[PDB]
Amino acid sequence: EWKFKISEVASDLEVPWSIAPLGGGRYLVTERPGRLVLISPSGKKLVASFDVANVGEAGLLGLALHPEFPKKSWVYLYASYFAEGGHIRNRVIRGRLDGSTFKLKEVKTLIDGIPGAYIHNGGRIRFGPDGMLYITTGDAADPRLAQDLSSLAGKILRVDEEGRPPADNPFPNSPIWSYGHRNPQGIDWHRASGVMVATEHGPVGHDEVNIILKGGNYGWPLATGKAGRGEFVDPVIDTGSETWAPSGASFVHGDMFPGLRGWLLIACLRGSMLAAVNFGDNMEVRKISTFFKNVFGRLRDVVIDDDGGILISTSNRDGRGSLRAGDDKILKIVSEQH
Ligand SMILES: O=C(O)c1cc(C(=O)O)c2c(n1)C(=O)C(=O)c1cc(C(=O)O)[nH]c1-2
Ligand SMILES: OC[C@H]1O[C@H](O[C@H]2O[C@H](CO)[C@@H](O)[C@H](O)[C@H]2O)[C@H](O)[C@@H](O)[C@@H]1O
Ligand SMILES: OC[C@H]1O[C@H](O[C@H]2O[C@H](CO)[C@@H](O)[C@H](O)[C@H]2O)[C@H](O)[C@@H](O)[C@@H]1O
Ligand SMILES: [Ca+2]
Repeated sequence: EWKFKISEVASDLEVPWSIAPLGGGRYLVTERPGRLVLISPSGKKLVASFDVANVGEAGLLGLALHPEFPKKSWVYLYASYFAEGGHIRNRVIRGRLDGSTFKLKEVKTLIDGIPGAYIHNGGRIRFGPDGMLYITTGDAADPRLAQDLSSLAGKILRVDEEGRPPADNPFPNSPIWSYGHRNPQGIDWHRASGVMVATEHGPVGHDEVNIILKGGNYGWPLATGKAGRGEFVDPVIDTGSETWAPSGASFVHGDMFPGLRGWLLIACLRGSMLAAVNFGDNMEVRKISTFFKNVFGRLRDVVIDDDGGILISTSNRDGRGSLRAGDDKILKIVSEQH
């Protein structure tokens, strides 16, 4: 049996989309309606507000700190907005966070006009081992765009700290890294092998975990789940007729849980659970375990804290689920002797 203690790190957030650990029990969090909050042991502080398209699954979403933070004080956000004609689109922005009087300054757009909708806006952003910013996007309710290399929809993007496609991107002067995605909301890198992983929502069933290769085509909408065809990279997990609704995902690392080292943690929305996936040598699926089924309701993000503790966000305030007192929250999971 797995043994642990869970505390509430913060509460009554509105759809806390993304958590970025600062160390010393401080955290930056986005709330989907358009705000970036600092969480401290002390209390809750509003860093920045944003006028976002706060409708359906759109709003203020991913959050990433520059790999050199706080020395290079750059903070990246992924945000929905109403474009010309009232259509929902998505952008990636960046500001300098003042390490004192925590305030955000010189916010500029890096990437504009990503397609968007009430559904399928992607949204997860994270720096990988190569120092590049990766960005997930959904098919914006328009599945064919996922196969279209002239479109930013249904992709995983990879750009530098400035939003530029690196010369070694797979496609000519293009931010695209991989394609054929429906609605990916989770990415991480295995801390030893550097293998990249991503989650995805499937059409009802067929939620996925994928190993992300440079220039890979993940099949949507020509294929869903394990299709067994040469032209599409298949998922390593395919939930079949079951629905997880996975978003955020992180590989476990650090001192806290040595026996979970290199397992993949996945927050599930409708699944209302934390999935844990054990990868063998050469990234074969050894085991999948399932935690907290229906105790907290909908879960959205999962990240490892500076000490190796597991941070989770709840998402019952999107009202696709029912509320617990003081939802939504950030929960921290530590080992028993802590
Ligand atoms: O089949 C389902 O029941 C189901 C549930 C959910 C959910 O729990 O919100 C999503 C999806 N599907 C889905 O396809 C999807 O792209 C999605 C995005 C989100 C989100 O909250 O950002 N939820 C869901
Ligand atoms: O994204 C690729 C292309 O998609 C559209 O074309 C497809 O859909 C049409 C129906 O709306 C058909 O007429 C067409 O034959 C399909 O290939 C779009 O019209 C194209 O411009 C895109 O390149
Ligand atoms: O045979 C159907 C599968 O084809 C591809 O997988 C093969 O090709 C890859 C590189 O060409 C190999 O790495 C892989 O191990 C082979 O199985 C495709 O990527 C799979 O999704 C298909 O199911
Ligand atoms: Ca797929």
